[PDB]
Amino acid sequence: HHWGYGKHNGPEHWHKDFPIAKGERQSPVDIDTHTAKYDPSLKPLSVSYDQATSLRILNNGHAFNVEFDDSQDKAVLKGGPLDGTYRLIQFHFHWGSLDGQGSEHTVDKKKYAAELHLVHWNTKYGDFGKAVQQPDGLAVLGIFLKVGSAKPGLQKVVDVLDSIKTKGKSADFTNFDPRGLLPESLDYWTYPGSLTTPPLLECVTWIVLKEPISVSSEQVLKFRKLNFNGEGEPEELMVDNWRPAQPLKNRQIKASFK
Ligand SMILES: N#Cc1ccc(N(Cc2ccc(OS(N)(=O)=O)cc2)n2cnnc2)cc1
Ligand SMILES: [Zn+2]
Ligand SMILES: [Zn+2]
Repeated sequence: HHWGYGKHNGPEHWHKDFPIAKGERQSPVDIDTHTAKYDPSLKPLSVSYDQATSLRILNNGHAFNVEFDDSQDKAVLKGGPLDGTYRLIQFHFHWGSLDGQGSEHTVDKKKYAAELHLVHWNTKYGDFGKAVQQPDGLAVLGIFLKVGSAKPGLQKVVDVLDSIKTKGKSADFTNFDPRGLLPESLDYWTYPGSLTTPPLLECVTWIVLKEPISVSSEQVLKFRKLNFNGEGEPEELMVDNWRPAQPLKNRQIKASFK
């Protein structure tokens, strides 16, 4: 009974295998703009992706991930609420069965069509495996996707999905520049959280951008043609792979903007 996003192995059942699911700093959360607090101490985000080296794209049964070479201090994230440098290791999306839902975080209860997660790990811990065991081991940059004009930089990603439809499938995906997935502005909200899928470790400093990126309905539609299952098996479309908003508890969401 491996976890999943189904009615019988989904988010509501996760706590049985991973007790931390009911922890003090679980993600995602709803960002209440009536209560978010502007912190003038927050520094601007520093994103250096010019040396980004993508390797491949894979369907792991939970979503599709684009993996990067994090061997050298190439693509790193710093500044903002972070101390030290964080290396980019991979990115993936979460989306819905319809345009009206799909994002994990919400803003004043508003859901977006999808959410992009760029995962980075703190270099002071040596590797990703050790970083996940620390409260400040990871930094995930969350970007909302709204349906509108097409996003040029996302087309390369969308076109290759046809060849990785089933779980276990992957393809070489070199020379992809993640800079084409970023919005114009880097204003953001931040709070201490967790991974949104099991093991649900509370090792993440969440950085959610205020400005969403626009993608065409044609682009997001291709996300919905992927499958959770492996080739030669009962077909089960990959849709609604998002976790519902969790209790904020005693946490405060800070804003880098007024
Ligand atoms: N300990 C541990 C551990 C850490 C990450 C794992 N991941 C990738 C992943 C990254 C971020 C994430 O969090 S999120 N969604 O970005 O909030 C969810 C999953 N994985 C899944 N299948 N293959 C790899 C698996 C085990
Ligand atoms: Zn108000
Ligand atoms: Zn994610």
